[PDB]
Amino acid sequence: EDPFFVVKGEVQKAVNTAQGLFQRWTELLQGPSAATREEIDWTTNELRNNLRSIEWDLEDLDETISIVEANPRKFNLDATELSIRKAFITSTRQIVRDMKDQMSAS
Repeated sequence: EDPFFVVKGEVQKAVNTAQGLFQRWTELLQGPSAATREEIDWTTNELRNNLRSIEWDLEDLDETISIVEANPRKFNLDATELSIRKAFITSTRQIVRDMKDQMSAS
């Protein structure tokens, strides 16, 4: 019943959908022979919505950990577990970054 895992679940699902939108976005980069202007607009829009949503959730998770980080045991949470949680944020942010970087590079 730890809120962390609920948000983590939501973030992972969002990431999964972003993977699909990214793949499609990539295909649309082929030009007018494989994409209409509306397809690129909506596809870009939804992809961006998902990435933004992911970053805000991660932001929330970071801020939460920042609080407990000082006194782990007080909340019945081990420092190792906190390390692992921070790692999920890092790994997720990397996936997001790579997608945003390529979109910016295109």
